[PDB]
Amino acid sequence: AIGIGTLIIFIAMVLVAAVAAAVLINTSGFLQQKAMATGKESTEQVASGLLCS
Amino acid sequence: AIGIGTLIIFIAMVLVAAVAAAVLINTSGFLQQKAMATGKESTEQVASGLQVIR
Repeated sequence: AIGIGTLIIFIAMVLVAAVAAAVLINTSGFLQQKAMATGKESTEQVASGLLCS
Repeated sequence: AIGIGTLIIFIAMVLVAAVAAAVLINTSGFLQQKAMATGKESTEQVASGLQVIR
């Protein structure tokens, strides 16, 4: 009797961990974009300019 | 299930990192004005004066 249930709830544990992992993976992706963008943009700003002759 | 907590603590971690970032942005603002003014003022001081002709 006991065995049956153990299997079923095991399935849920798997799926719930999977769903949580998805958040972390995705979010890391979402941040990767903006992280890079900010650095490149900021550098180009500080480095560039014009000078009156 | 372990996943549940992992989610919840992430929410916290983000929020704390936000607050930490904020103080630097704010402080940089405060310092900006104070610095700029100090330079301007000091410059005008050295540059200016009067001379007795006769």
